[PDB]
Amino acid sequence: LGVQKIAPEQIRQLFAQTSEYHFSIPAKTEEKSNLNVFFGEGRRDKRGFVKPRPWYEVELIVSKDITSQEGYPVLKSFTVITDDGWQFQCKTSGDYSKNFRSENDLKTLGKWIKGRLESHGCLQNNEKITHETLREYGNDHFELRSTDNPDVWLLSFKGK
DNA sequence: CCTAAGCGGCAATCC
DNA sequence: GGGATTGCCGCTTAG
Repeated sequence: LGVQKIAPEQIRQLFAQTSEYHFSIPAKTEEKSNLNVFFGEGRRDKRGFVKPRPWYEVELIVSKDITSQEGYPVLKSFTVITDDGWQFQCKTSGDYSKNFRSENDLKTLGKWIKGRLESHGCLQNNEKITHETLREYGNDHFELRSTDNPDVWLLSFKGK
């Protein structure tokens, strides 16, 4: 839905700048959370009827060691511009403001992260993201960088 | 009245 | 019983 494509030249100009704030967010291989929300309990109502997590539903659970650092966007909404040229809204939420998610749709961040893993042939549908998934991809961290716009961050996840 | 999931927080764990 | 951290689950609210 609310996704925008940014031209490779506007991306070059944007990513050329230096960042006041920057964080290296681990791509965790936890099995019922983070990248692998798909393999956790679904959403169950009071009558016990459950609803499977979508494949692209993800979160980046960010440790306090990082969210407590100077400049981190705690409980803010903000624009994210990816290194491969996509723009969408993300939101930090939950206790310690640990949950890094795309806003209004959890799948958007998932389509970005997983769709990237899929394209490079490191991940196929309904598969767990493991150390070897990330090792084959060539990256196990997300770069969250600031721009001179307080509400726009750069998000990177380059592979091999 | 609903249903569905965005996102807030529960709870398992380790001190 | 308490706090501190964060996987993980499902409450609550907007549609």
